[PDB]
Amino acid sequence: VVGGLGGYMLGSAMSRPLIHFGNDYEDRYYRENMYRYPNQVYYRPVDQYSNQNNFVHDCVNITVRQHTVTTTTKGENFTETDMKIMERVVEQMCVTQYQKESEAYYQRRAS
Repeated sequence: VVGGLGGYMLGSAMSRPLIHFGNDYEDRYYRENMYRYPNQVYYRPVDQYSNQNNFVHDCVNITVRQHTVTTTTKGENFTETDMKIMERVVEQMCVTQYQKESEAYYQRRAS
């Protein structure tokens, strides 16, 4: 069911990053469910031009599409809290591999 995301790179394991969900509702809501998180994340390979403030849609959107479109077919439309927490949490995991694997290319590399 690919052809247009078909080429997105993905991380090798990274899950349940656990944010400061300093809420009642938008905290417990995810906390009771939090086991079902995706194994990994998608990203485009890092090659110059470090951005997050705009290169968040072009790395989180895709990674959230690949989780919501698999649920929407099941008779769901990801209500705004489920979606908020998704783009919010898929942000800090999809940034973490940007902000931890780039310096690795410069100084580590091949792991």
